[PDB]
Amino acid sequence: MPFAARLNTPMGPGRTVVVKGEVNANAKSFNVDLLAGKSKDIALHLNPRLNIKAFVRNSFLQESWGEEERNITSFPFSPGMYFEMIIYCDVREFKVAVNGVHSLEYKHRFKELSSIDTLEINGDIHLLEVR
Repeated sequence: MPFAARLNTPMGPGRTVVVKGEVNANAKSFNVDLLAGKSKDIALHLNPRLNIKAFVRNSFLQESWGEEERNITSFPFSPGMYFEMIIYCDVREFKVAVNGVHSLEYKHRFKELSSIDTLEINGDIHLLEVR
């Protein structure tokens, strides 16, 4: 990696993106982005930060970053360990779970969900599976 691939089916109410992998032993950060490849908009930007232990997420829309959402109930990533991330897309929001526990919801900023057709993953991670 960096991993950058086409979603074989674009996002919509009820669509899923599953990330399985291993956060590096000496990791500091990694990113999984849900892109609208046509305008280069990042509708969903999940950025777990191992060093400060914060799950950051934002949207990069019209060449400009929005307001940041950090609110978590627990930090589900730990260096040297395997994680599974399920990203579920609902009508009004994304729902993200990590390792069988609910992590966060994220209201849709990029409203035209069918235009989200790209997945990008980079950072201090070892990618096992994208589904």
